[PDB]
Amino acid sequence: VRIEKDFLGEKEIPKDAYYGVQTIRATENFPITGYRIHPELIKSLGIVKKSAALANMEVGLLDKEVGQYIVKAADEVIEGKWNDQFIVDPIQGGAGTSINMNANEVIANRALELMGEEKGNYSKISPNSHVNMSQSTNDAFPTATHIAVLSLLNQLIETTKYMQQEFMKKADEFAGVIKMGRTHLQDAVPILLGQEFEAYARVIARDIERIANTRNNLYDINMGATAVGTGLNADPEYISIVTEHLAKFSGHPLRSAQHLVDATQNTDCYTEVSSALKVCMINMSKIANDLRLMASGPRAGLSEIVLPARQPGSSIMPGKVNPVMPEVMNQVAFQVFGNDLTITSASEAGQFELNVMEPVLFFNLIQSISIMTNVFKSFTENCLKGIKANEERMKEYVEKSIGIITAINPHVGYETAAKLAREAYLTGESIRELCIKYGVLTEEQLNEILNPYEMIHPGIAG
Amino acid sequence: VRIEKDFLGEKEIPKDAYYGVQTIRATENFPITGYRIHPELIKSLGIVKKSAALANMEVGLLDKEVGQYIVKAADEVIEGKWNDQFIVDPIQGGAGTSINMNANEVIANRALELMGEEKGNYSKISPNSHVNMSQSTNDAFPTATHIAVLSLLNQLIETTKYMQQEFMKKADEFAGVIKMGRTHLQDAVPILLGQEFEAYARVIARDIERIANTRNNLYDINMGATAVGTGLNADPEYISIVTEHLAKFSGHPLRSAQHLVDATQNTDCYTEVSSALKVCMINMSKIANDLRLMASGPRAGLSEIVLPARQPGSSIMPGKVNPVMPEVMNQVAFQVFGNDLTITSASEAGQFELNVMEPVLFFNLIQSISIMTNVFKSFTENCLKGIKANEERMKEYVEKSIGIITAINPHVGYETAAKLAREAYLTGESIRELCIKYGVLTEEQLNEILNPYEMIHP
Amino acid sequence: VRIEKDFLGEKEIPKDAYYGVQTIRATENFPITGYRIHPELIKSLGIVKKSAALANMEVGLLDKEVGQYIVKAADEVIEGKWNDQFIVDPIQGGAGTSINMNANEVIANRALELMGEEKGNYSKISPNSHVNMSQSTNDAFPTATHIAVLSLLNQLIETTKYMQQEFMKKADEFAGVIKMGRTHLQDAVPILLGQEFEAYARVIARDIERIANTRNNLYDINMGATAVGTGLNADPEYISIVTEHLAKFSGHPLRSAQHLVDATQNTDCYTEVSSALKVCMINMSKIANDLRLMASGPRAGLSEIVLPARQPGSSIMPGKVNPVMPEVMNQVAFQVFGNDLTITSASEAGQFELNVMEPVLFFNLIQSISIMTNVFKSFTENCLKGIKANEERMKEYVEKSIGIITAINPHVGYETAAKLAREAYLTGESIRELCIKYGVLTEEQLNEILNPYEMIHPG
Amino acid sequence: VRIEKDFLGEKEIPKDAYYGVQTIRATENFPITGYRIHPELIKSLGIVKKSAALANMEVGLLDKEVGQYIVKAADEVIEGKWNDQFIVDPIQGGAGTSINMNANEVIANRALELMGEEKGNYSKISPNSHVNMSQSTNDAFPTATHIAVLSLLNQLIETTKYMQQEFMKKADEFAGVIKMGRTHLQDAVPILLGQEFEAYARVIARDIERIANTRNNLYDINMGATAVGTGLNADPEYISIVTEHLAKFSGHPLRSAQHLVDATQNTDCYTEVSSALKVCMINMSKIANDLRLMASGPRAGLSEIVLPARQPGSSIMPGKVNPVMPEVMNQVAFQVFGNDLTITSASEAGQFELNVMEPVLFFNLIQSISIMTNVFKSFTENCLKGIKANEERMKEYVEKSIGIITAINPHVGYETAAKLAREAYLTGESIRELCIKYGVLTEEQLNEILNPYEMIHPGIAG
Ligand SMILES: N[C@@H](CC(=O)O)C(=O)O
Ligand SMILES: [Ca+2]
Ligand SMILES: [Ca+2]
Repeated sequence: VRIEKDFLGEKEIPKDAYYGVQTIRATENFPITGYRIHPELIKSLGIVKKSAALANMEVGLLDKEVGQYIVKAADEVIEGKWNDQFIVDPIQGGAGTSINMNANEVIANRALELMGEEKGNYSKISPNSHVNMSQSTNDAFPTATHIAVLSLLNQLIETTKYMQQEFMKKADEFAGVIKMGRTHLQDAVPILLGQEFEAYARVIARDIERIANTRNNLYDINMGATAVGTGLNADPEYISIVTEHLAKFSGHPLRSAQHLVDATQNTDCYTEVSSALKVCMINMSKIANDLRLMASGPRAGLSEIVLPARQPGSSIMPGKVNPVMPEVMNQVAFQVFGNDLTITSASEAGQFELNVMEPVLFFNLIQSISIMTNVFKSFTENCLKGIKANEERMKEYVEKSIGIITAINPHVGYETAAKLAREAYLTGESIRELCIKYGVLTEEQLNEILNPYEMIHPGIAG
Repeated sequence: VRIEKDFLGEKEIPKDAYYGVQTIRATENFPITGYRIHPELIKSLGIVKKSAALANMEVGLLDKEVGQYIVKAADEVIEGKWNDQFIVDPIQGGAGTSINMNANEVIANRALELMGEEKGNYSKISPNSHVNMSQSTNDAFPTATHIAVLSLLNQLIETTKYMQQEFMKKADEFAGVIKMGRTHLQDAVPILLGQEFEAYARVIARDIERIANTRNNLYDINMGATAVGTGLNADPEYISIVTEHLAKFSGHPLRSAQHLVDATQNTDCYTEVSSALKVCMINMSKIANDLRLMASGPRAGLSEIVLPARQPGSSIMPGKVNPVMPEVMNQVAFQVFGNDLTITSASEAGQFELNVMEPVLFFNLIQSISIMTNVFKSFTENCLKGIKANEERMKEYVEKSIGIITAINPHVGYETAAKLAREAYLTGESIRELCIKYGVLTEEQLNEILNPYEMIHP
Repeated sequence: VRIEKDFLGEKEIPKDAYYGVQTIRATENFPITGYRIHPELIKSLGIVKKSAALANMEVGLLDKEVGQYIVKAADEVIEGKWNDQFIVDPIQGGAGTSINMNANEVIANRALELMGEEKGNYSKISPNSHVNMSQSTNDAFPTATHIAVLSLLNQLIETTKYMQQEFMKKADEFAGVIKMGRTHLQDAVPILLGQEFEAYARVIARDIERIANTRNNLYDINMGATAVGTGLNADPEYISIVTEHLAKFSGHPLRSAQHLVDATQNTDCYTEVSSALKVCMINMSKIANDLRLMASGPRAGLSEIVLPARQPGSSIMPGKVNPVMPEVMNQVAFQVFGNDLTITSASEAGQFELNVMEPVLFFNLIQSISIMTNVFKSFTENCLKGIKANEERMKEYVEKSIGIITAINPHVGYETAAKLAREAYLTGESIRELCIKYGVLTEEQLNEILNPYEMIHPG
Repeated sequence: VRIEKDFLGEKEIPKDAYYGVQTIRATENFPITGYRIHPELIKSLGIVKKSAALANMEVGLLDKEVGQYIVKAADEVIEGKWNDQFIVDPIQGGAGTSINMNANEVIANRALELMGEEKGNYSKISPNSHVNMSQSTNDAFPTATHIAVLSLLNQLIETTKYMQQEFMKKADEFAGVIKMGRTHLQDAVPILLGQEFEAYARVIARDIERIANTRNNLYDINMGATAVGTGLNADPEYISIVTEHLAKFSGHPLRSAQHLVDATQNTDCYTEVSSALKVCMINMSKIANDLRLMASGPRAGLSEIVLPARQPGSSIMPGKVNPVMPEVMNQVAFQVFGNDLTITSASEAGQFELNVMEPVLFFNLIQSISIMTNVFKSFTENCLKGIKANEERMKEYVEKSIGIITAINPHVGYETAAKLAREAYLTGESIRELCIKYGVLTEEQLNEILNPYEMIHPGIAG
């Protein structure tokens, strides 16, 4: 063990620990969810602390001898070698101070270990004085979050792109598959299954566009703002140097916000992302709702498509296969919706120079990106690639519908077309049967008029 | 045209009008929605103003000669005679102050007209000094709201009880109608259409209970609170008497809240009501969603039930009958959900002694109650009562299903039961026909195992 | 008092009414809010019908003698001459069918009267056969809504730009007004009032940017899609013409969507507009919360700014000036939040080829735009432009604060700073006086260090 | 390593693991959040499994040799020996089948071990045939949830009660502490600080009542419903016995639902709970907001109250004391708001005989209860108990206010009071001074009129 003194007393800390009293105190204050910060935030925090230490040495404010061990220690953090050391709740008071301090202590303590000194020897390397030099909670924390969110978003985009491409392949596969379109859930007129799947592919391409556009406002960073955005006693050179580093290491084209009070007190950039992610899930949920309807059956549903069986569906009926993959998509949607409200509430709660509610906001926005990425990947691997169409059954729906009379009409004139439809609806005979029965059209004439393609695309009938 | 002057200058009030300059300024400040306060709120404002006058006269604060006409004028407001004079926007700043003054001005000017004086002569009858005597915005305004919400709630309750009884009628009507149950939208085991409709009746019964129970907290009013809850300078007798009058004239069992500061600054009683409304609409929405699935077709859908046609259809497209009635239920549900968020955000916005965000809160609360009352009524009279079942289509689903097999499962044993299940998926044939030819159970045993009452009860 | 027979029986339509039984039926079916659709939507419906009449005539589908009057009648609808005649509820089932038919019936009957026949003679001019020719509910309705939203949106942008400029004018006005920054509602370091205001103007600048970019997806219309987006029996030339007519008479650069089925069944374009509106109101509500705090008092509060009085206050309680304008701002913000959830649930509700929940979504979308426009306008003219500062008050928050030691810190070393702050917090003595007390800095140097600009900019 | 089997194929499974093929499949299908279901749900599933086994033996449906061991294995789940073994994501497709099978497999495998048989040997103890006998996912899963929710709800109520009473103590401690009331954030008339705190106590007490009242509907369980609520094949003796065991081991007054179809397909009882949780956090958030304002300062805020410091401040900023405890309450409030929307959305998506969105729902409902319990406890312990009043500073606010003229008014007549009020406002002088300077009341007369109690309570002037 080891001891450290705080304004609240002393704490017995395990020797193997790299956190200190501040982190433990945050543990006592906020035992809220029992979760830890997402590893991408940890890696981002490492980047910030590596960038600050580096920039600080260059302008001679941090001693070159101790700064090198801070850098080396930050790199290990960036590698994810110290994730277990980050113990503070993502839902916490103090506006991210504990998260920042958690990084500061773990970085100072590894830096100390690497130069043969002892953990807790803060007179030599200080979590506050060296590791946190030139920076405030209110710049280090948000900056880390922009990096983390950006990195996570790029991922989402790649995975959403792959899913959208796979939606496009099914449209090609189903390009010629004819079915009944439905409106109000009531039979309408012929549609192609491939047109429904292209419709899914296009809304997603659009989702990809909106999500990507939200990265721009995240690129503006507030490093060098000090407490309130005024940059009081900040060195303009530290600023331009630390941003240049942060951009390189993170691999994002970060820019230093033009007005740092603006970048320090406003949280619109975050609500922008959530909104785009919400719109996306809305569309995904709807698509998932269609897939579950098309897979309904096997006998008292619609049975248009077959989903790859992904686990036994019933614990007392060995047979039936539920659409579990689309089901989990729906549940992620409802999650993202709920997260969006929490983010909306947190953003509006900002006061004067700081929004103290960012911890809960950042936990929800990170959660949404991650869980969307996750279901997206899983759903495309385990469902979307293997979806198969029941072409024969969907064809039978077409031959038996009243809707085909819409393609037949212009060839037969309005009066008789309506009498054929009325007769077919009431007797349960197909329109074809009646057209041939009353000698109104031939078997050959109807075969050309009921062409799957001409029925589902514009064009003058004659 | 007449002249009233203001700390912002002169405004001309049309001679036909009973509002004064204060109300006009409200208009210019808050031209937000173009809507006007609910007629039930107007009545309630009247009740509040009449109860107040009567108390102030009894306790000798209001001159008996002027108060007599104030009461008379307030009574006309209660009676709906002056609805068009209430012109301020339900979405407004000033924490309802404009609403209060709108009632005050109208009642002042009508009282003056009644005693042969000139409208606008606030020397003789003042909107603040008389009509608002012993009152604050912060008691009169929430008190009328409590009264109005309560009255609207009781009307919702009666409408919902009626609707619930019409569901339970349909449950009895479909008591013996067998159909295939669906979980995950995947065929399960048989169920009775009447059983689903009982499920509906029962969930609604629970909604009625939840809704009615939210009334109790509204019965506590803050009349007499003055600005914050302290009641500075108020007569304890004025408080005692005005509460009595408020209950008598409103027909609600109102109670003077036990801690006036609590009643003046907290707004939990409205969120409690909105929550119960929201829960009800969730259930309603789910039910409407089902209704629309059951009516889907007539060839490429489930076609289990028929809903009365409420659209003119198409003469080219017979059989297409859109479920417009459940559709409107869904959209009301979606509004209520939204209304509830607005109510929540407005409630959390309270600060110290007053929650000034009440004007938007109340407008949304009132909207919710009102719009559910209206769909509940229209849905009931134009859809629910007339729903018919397609018995053959449904019976046909049972006979041609695999699910039928868990019902004749320990009559043949598990031996040739998986032979009867792994072949019934293969051949695409019914299980009734695979029992009369194999010989494991003959016609007479299949006759009662597949009874519309046998396989749907433990 | 005319008579019209419905598949449900005879209804008596008033002498001077231009609607018909179909509209009346919607009235019976859906007496939900007692509201009417927005006039811009009425105007946009008229544009849809006028464009359709012109295309149908050119393409040879509509008789030109009859069509000539349909156009005339539609123009009157556009000029807003028949807003009274649009009586259906914006919360309605049937996926906008009755809104469409309300337009169809009004235009038919007014066309009839223009050509001197009796209203209701739908053998001559049919709401269905003529006024709704080559159209479905499922393309005419959305296209009207797209045009209506876009017009309203352009007003909102114009209004928001104005408000944003007035914020920027206030930032320049206050550019030299020193005050104490607060984080966690706790005294922090000094900040200019002008800087806070610049932060309001820039967030609104971004809101405008966001809101404006949402117009693009709305430009893609589905006119010609017919029932499901297949365009079954549709003449491509009709589709092509009607689109170009819609762009011209609406003022928007409308384009025929690339995939009509997609355009017919997806609703992402509306939630996109909603989301951007919601984000704007979050920022506006936050700003109004600050204004209300800044104006608190006048004795037991922050009392940093004076808002123009807008509510009459009592002679007996002067000083009490309630910030009603930011208050209304806050409530429109709350309104928009809930509208946005309604919009989300409506959109998620879509099934297969059509989302039937659009009326409640469109009602909500239009409300949001409409109430934002009106509250921005009133707030700008009745609060923002007339804001004043209490310079002296804020100036002495700074002088009397501990926070100011941050500006002094690197000039006197960290250790002396902490000794000075400690005495400051103990005795109440100003940090300025303490430095002179101990001769650690001269009056000269305090004037250079505690300079308003010097404390609030990098260095 | 080991090899297992189900209706879809084979999987490899670690030898030390107690879960099986069906669980491991779910981990592949739903790698969504990386969270695990709540301890209390694991406990409750054990109660379901133990009760059903006991009921199956007494009916002569389950072999007593094998059944004896299932019970013993189930008790160890109840004691929490095997939590590490429940690995399925709380956000999952299949409507809880995975959570149900996770328990079924863990219990079967441990039951085998106990009787000296091999793990995975389902020929001897089947997770489907033995452990899940007579029950479905669609009763076992929601029944374990009702029980779990009830036990967490009882704990919350208890903690909330404790909090409320601490607020009541504060109200008493501050009963005579005079301050200025504010409406619109503008100065109004005097109020007692304790009158405010009492108003906080009373809204919480109503919250307790609401939350507690949501329990009634959760007492009705659907055990014996099989797949759809029809109790197909299920034996009336079993239902009666199992219902009786569930109540005894759960400690709750559980009842068999009157209409099992209703209880199987309806979800109102969960949204009812969520709603009560939301209303509460609305109130809690407001109180927190008032607290953070009251704590504002120390020189440019309101400085009405002092919160126990829970955060080390720098020696450069003494007196800056961030209200970290109320801040976390606010963020928990926003979390709960979001969770309620997720819950509304999931409950709405029910279809026919089952709502398959229960997993995301249940996860958010358990999250809301738990995180409220946790902040409530921490907040009272690390903030509420230690709040002190700035009596002096608040008295000064009262004396320098304009609103005291409302008390003085009746003793003076309207017009003299008005004049004094206006002159006090414009000159910045105290109403008290102007009263003497002009001789409208004496020093002693004013001390009578400005009595802290008589100003903040109803009563005629004289
Ligand atoms: N959730 C399954 C039942 C089960 O797994 O026991 C179904 O309803 O299909
Ligand atoms: Ca029938
Ligand atoms: Ca000035």
